[PDB]
Amino acid sequence: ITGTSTVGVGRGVLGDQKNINTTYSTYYYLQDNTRGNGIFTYDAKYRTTLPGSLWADADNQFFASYDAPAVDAHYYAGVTYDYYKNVHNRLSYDGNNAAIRSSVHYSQGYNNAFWNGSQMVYGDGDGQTFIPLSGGIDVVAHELTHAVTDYTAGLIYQNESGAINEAISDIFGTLVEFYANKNPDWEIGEDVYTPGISGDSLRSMSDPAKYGDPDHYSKRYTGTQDNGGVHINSGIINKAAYLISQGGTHYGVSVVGIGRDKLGKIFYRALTQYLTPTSNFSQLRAAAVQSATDLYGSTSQEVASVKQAFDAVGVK
Ligand SMILES: [Ca+2]
Ligand SMILES: [Ca+2]
Ligand SMILES: [Ca+2]
Ligand SMILES: [Ca+2]
Ligand SMILES: [Zn+2]
Repeated sequence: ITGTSTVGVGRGVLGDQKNINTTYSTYYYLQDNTRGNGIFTYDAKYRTTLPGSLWADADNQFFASYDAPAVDAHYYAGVTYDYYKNVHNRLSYDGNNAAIRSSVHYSQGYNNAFWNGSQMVYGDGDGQTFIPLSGGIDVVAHELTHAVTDYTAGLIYQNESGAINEAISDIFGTLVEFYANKNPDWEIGEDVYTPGISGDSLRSMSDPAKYGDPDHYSKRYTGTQDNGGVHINSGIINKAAYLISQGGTHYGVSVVGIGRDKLGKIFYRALTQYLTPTSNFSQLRAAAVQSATDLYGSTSQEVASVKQAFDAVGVK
């Protein structure tokens, strides 16, 4: 909408106060004009028709319980935009400052979040498996990263390419979580998963097997559920990425860690310059090796560590 840029204040899903960029024209809207061609947050009103209504508020204060998922979807989309722009010189998900749109309060008891081809969508959860999913910065960044993938490598959402797609979203979700630097970890979704159980998460990148996901290619899932295991086999790539950054010895194979920033540079380059819609795990290894070679040189520690990490998870 046409209006003037304003700054509201509210509380997120976890009760924390934050400022949000809004737009005033009769109402205050969740429209942040400070980033690209805008970040826009919508109310789906417990229904499934999208996007719903651009979020309107009378007073620019967002402290109601109903407001909290919108506050966080809007704010964490801003953090994710900043990560891609400041760290990777990428302007929004398309590279040309496309408007970023999110809807919250999708459906009833909805234990998921997704990119629908055009926008991000967040359930409120059922209060048992999830609370409103936009409360996780890693979740928001995971969703926006699906849009980045779709505009770049275009990894098909099934089997190995789909598990790479998933892992890319978990990797960058985690790197955005570290960028914001509030309680960062290598776990996925811990802030919004299972409010009645402390210390767990939806997935772990550091130890995928803690939640039954494979940490070695020899343990990959080969069935048809979950689009051929895209949220399962992602553990093999998540573990490789964790090892590249943090190091470790895994199934007897030692990896020298190179840190998060270099992990992000290598995987961003692989995603945007080498991966294709049909890339498999072996082709990801080759893309990551080539990306590290471009950035750091063929004789570099960074190249050697990429090879060690893929060796450790059984991907040649
Ligand atoms: Ca208000
Ligand atoms: Ca965390
Ligand atoms: Ca996390
Ligand atoms: Ca929990
Ligand atoms: Zn995903």
